Amino acid sequence: GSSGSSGKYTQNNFITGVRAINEFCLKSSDLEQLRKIRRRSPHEDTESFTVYLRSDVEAKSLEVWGSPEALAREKKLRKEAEIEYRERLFRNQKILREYRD
Repeated sequence: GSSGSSGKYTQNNFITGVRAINEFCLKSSDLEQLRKIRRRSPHEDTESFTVYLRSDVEAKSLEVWGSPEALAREKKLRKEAEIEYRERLFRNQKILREYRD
C-alpha cells in the first residue's frame, strides 16, 4: 500500500528533514550528515522517513552560518510574512456584524 503526508505546521521533539532545510536554511548534505533516526521503526510495511534531533539541527546552523543570529535574520522575514497575511484577514473577519455593510 501507500500513504501521503499531512499539511499545516507543528512543532515536536523531532523535526522533518525538508522542514529543517527550509527553516534553518541548510544543505541536503549537512542534514544527512546528522544522526538518522527512524523512531526505531514504529510502523513497518509502510513508507517511512528520517527524522533529526532539534538539538542537533540547531548546532548544525551555528557551525555553518556561524551563529543563530545570522539565521534569525531570514527567519524574521518569513515570520512577519505570515503575520502580514493573517493581519489584513483579522480586520476582514471583524468581531461581529454591526450596522449596514
